Amino acid sequence: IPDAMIVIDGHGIIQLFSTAAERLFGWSELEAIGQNVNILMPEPDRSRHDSYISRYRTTSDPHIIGIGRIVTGKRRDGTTFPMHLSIGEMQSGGEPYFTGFVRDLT
Amino acid sequence: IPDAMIVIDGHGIIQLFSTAAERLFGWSELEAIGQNVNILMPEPDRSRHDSYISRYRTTSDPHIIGIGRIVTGKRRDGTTFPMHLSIGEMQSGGEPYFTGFVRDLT
Amino acid sequence: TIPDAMIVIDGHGIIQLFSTAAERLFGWSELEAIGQNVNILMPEPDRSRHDSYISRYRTTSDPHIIGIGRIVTGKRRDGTTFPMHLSIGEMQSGGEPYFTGFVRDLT
Amino acid sequence: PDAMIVIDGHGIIQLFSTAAERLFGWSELEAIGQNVNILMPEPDRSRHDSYISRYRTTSDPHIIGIGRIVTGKRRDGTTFPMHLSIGEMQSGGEPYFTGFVRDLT
Ligand code: HEM
Ligand code: HEM
Ligand code: HEM
Ligand code: HEM
Ligand SMILES: [Cl-]
Ligand SMILES: [Cl-]
Ligand code: NA
Repeated sequence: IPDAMIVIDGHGIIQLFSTAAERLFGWSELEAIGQNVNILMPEPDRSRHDSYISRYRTTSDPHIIGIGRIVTGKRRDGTTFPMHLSIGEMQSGGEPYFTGFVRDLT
Repeated sequence: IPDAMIVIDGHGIIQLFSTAAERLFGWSELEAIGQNVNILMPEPDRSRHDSYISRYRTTSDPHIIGIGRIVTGKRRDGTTFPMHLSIGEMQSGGEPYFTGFVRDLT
Repeated sequence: TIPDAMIVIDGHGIIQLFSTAAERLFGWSELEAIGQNVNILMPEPDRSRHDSYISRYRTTSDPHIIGIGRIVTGKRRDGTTFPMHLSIGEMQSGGEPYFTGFVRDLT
Repeated sequence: PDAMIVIDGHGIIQLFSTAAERLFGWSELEAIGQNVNILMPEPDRSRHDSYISRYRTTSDPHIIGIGRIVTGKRRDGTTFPMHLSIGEMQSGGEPYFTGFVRDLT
């Protein structure tokens, strides 16, 4: 049943990668944790994603947080697929984390 | 940064339940989803938790969101344990969800 | 009456207890506040001097705020400040002094 | 984390810490507004009001600043040994008493 869930820290590093995220993206949770979230997308988003997070931390002007967007994901096997993305922010131990929920559109 | 994560909707219904949550509380994600998150807690919190959610949706005045709190959790086998909670708020598909990080303090 | 935001420190300003209402007011959970100096809860230069306030009190026994209370400026985890009324008590446990603080948010 | 209770100076519970709830079995909301004498067996239970009143008149302490091992009572009625430390503080010209409870079990 459930959609894929990914948590990142304030610098884009994967901290949690749900069971449905493993099935969808192909990475095991252990492989995904400690990698930049930018591994889960094609170019050009892959190269720009660090700047997207940094721009948000500086300005607190959201573009997908609380808004959602249809984007293209990339699996461990290199294939791409359309997906809808919802993102949230929270604080834990005084530091920011971002929660993403991924609906596989295919 | 704890590995146990739970996501609820705006009525306290479990939407996602991470593998570490499963081990800690003793409920599988498949069983957990669709149940109120209050199954994971002892009284008196159990019977009041819906009112805490509704109160927050009314006031927007967090008691735990962005602050954190040590509370008592209850496992499926009825045993209780100290845990720290970090809760965040997010929106997906136009509705609120709450993201909870659970740190077992046993 | 008395406030529900209560803080207990030892004789060196280290937080020992941090009540639920104090967590909400200051934005720190007890897990992180306990073991830190109470001076984390105040702006400068009070923060840098608060240890001296306590230690000089323990040597002189001349109270300023104890038993009287005072409106002071507090500071939250997120760095925002706010006026607050502070009531302080002193007690002994196991031959060591502790101080009990009750905080009223005046925002 | 240790059990703390604050009374007014008729013995009514004002604050009841999380460790206090775990120890005595009363929720904070239940405890607040009850006389602290609920937390002890007889004969102390029936006499505790007089002890506070006697302190307020005489200012002669017996446990304040001194401490004592006494017997406490849980909500479920069971008794247990505990060490108590008590302090006084004022606000509004009215005393409040702060109690720290060590469960000796
Ligand atoms: C895997 C496919 C993903 C793609 C293609 C993607 C793409 C993008 C894009 C295009 C933006 C900038 C939006 C704009 O400027 O219009 C952005 C921002 C951001 N993304 Fe992602 N992202 C993906 C996954 C994630 C995940 C899983 C998370 C968190 C777990 C995340 C966190 C963020 C954050 C925190 C921002 C800054 C906040 C904002 O601008 O609203 N991203 N992303
Ligand atoms: C399982 C053990 C849990 C316990 C004992 C518990 C207890 C509480 C308490 C006591 C409050 C109110 C604070 C107060 O009135 O002083 C509260 C509020 C709330 N809880 Fe929980 N909770 C638990 C788990 C969760 C989880 C896992 C989530 C979300 C995934 C959650 C979501 C919320 C929300 C949204 C509020 C209101 C927001 C706020 O006041 O900051 N709870 N909870
Ligand atoms: C967080 C905001 C606080 C501020 C801005 C603050 C400020 C001060 C100041 C300015 C003094 C010296 C008073 C003077 O000499 O005129 C003082 C003394 C003192 N404070 Fe604090 N304080 C704070 C919190 C606390 C808390 C929560 C406690 C105890 C739980 C505490 C315990 C003491 C003690 C024991 C003294 C010396 C006793 C006395 O002067 O009567 N303080 N504080
Ligand atoms: C729950 C178990 C408790 C027991 C068995 C107990 C027992 C006693 C006894 C025997 C005395 C008289 C001392 C004497 O005459 O030698 C006394 C006095 C007193 N108690 Fe308690 N007490 C308990 C809890 C508390 C708590 C939790 C507080 C405050 C938060 C408190 C506040 C006082 C005060 C203010 C006095 C008078 C002050 C003094 O004589 O030092 N008591 N108590
Ligand atoms: Cl003592
Ligand atoms: Cl002792
Ligand atoms: Na009550």
